[PDB]
Amino acid sequence: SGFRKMAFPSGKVEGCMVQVTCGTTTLNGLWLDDVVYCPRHVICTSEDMLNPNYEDLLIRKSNHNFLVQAGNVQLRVIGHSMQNCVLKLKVDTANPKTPKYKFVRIQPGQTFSVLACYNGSPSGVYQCAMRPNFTIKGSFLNGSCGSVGFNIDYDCVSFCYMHHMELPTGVHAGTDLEGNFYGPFVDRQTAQAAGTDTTITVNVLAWLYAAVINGDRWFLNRFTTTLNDFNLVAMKYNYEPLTQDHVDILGPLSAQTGIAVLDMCASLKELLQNGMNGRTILGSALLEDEFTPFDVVRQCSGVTFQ
Amino acid sequence: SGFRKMAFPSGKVEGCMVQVTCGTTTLNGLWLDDVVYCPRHVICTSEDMLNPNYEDLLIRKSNHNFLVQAGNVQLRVIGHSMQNCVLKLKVDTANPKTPKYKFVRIQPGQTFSVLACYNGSPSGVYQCAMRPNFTIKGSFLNGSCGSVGFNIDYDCVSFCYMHHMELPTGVHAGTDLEGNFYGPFVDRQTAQAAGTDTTITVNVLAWLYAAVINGDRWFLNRFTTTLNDFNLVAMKYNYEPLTQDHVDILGPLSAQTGIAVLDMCASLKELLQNGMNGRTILGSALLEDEFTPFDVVRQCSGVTF
Ligand SMILES: CC(C)(C)c1ccc(N(C(=O)c2c[nH]cn2)[C@@H](C(=O)NC2CCCCC2)c2cccnc2)cc1
Ligand SMILES: CC(C)(C)c1ccc(N(C(=O)c2c[nH]cn2)[C@@H](C(=O)NC2CCCCC2)c2cccnc2)cc1
Ligand SMILES: [Cl-]
Ligand SMILES: [Cl-]
Ligand code: NA
Ligand code: NA
Repeated sequence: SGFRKMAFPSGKVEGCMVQVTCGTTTLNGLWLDDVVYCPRHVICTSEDMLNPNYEDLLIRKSNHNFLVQAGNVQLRVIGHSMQNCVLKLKVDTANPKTPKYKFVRIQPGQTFSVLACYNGSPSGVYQCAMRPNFTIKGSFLNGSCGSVGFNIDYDCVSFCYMHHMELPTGVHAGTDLEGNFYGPFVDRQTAQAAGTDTTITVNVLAWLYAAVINGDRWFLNRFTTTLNDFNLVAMKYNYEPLTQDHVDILGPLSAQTGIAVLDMCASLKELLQNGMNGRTILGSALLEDEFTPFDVVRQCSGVTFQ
Repeated sequence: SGFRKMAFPSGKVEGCMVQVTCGTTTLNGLWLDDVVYCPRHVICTSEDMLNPNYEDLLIRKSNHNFLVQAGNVQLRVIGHSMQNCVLKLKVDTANPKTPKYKFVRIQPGQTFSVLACYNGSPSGVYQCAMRPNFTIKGSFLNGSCGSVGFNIDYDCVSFCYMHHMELPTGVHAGTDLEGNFYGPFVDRQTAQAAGTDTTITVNVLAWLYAAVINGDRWFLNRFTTTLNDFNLVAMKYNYEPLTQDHVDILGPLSAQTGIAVLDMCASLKELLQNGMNGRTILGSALLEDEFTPFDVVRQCSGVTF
């Protein structure tokens, strides 16, 4: 029973966090095998954050201009290369704590755990979603760059996010571990801003299913809806379109609870129309959209509380 | 910037989780040096569950009745004893991953991180608070028993909770690591219920300070109050009393923001008496009470371990 924002256990990632210093700048790096991955903006100068040319900045660096510290041990940089917006520092020692891992680029709506770090040391762990506008609503202070996001389904760490910068509304932008930004953002000081965000409809539906699994049905109704009429209504509340792929993804939760996906859509339509009238759903007074269908099946019982 | 429900990094605790099996029952244990700690109810059968005599059940057990697994390695049990509601299994190997640690008993209102585990394998981490009614609003399925709650200070893990059981409303009851229950609960199948709960006032105030630090200010106002008048309001709305010690624990946030505690208390008084008027605070339509003042300072200052 119960339902929490639940992160993956962070130990496998903790053993990979290092500190990277270049000049007066320090941030975090990810040490896997004999490579340390970090944001290439570690080599941006303080005097020109507006139009750095990273090829020209990097060719001027020697290996010893990069200080990498793993706990109390200095790691010797023996080569470097840039891939998109990530710097890859080759070090002379492989991380003996490297977990089984892969790099994955995720789609908006997907969730992951974030291990927030400063100076190479972990501060805390929390759950995030890739928003439809390709930002994440993180909790990150100065020097958090190079903190990573990940999932650990079946003992393999899937790294999906590396933190690079903060945007003017206080949300966050970054890259996959190949250095390609999520969204249109760039790793320099610009006027760039997050676009209008929307609600991740398929996740709200997943969380309503979680509420039913955990024994709450008050928000259901006697109605159904077509998929197109649902999207016409939901989009008026700045909800993302629900696709047939999303409907398919919700199939297992629908089967477990006996509530057809389009009947749950009718419930959501009515909740958007009416509000909660002083009630809560899984402890919340708003509709939660940062649990995926996969997340709900991971956390909830396989037996509905009828 | 940003503000999230944040847990401590769990790696130091992951290295301590093992599986403990007694008869047909499996649950989790905590392996520190050469002792595994787990709920004593592991030795209960379903028949015993209604009226277990744990003294007699334990004497009937021997070391071989306990199967302890750390990953794939069996740990040989060489002794067994009970401390209150916790079973201690002496094993022949000291856990080489044992962190610096303490056993600490926490107070209602204090928060901690939970490493939820099944079959000795860590599954997830989340943050929660000890409620005033000594339950926790966890997320736990069958077999979660023996999962632990903790805080970290520098390099030292302070273990404060071991999970034992689920109450009928779906909240959770357990012990400190010396096996003393939090709250008026017993480890057997009987009529037991969570008492009426209250809201943790000092934590709501800490969260309002966090909101101000993060630029949410609409609820600030020109008024101040006294502790006595506010505590009459608190009682009316089923909030915990605010003590002078709470005001002193909040002192920093008051200075940093320019809102005296009793200034902020006037904000909270008006929110209780009038609601939010369709607005939110830090992305919530409810007043959040599971961040302590220390949680707010730590997250807004970036403390590491
Ligand atoms: C060089 C470049 C690309 C302009 C840059 C500069 C600073 C940082 N930020 C570092 O804190 C930081 C950088 N190096 C070590 N720390 C912070 C950041 O984004 N402020 C932005 C302020 C508006 C203009 C763009 C930069 C930061 C704060 C909180 C959370 N996340 C990051 C990130 C990128
Ligand atoms: C023996 C005793 C004390 C009565 C007991 C029995 C079962 C368990 N529960 C185990 O899942 C469990 C036990 N041993 C292995 N798993 C679960 C539990 O509390 N159901 C209670 C149902 C009402 C009567 C008391 C037990 C559980 C579920 C979800 C989260 N937390 C725990 C806990 C305690
Ligand atoms: Cl994805
Ligand atoms: Cl007894
Ligand atoms: Na010990
Ligand atoms: Na005021």
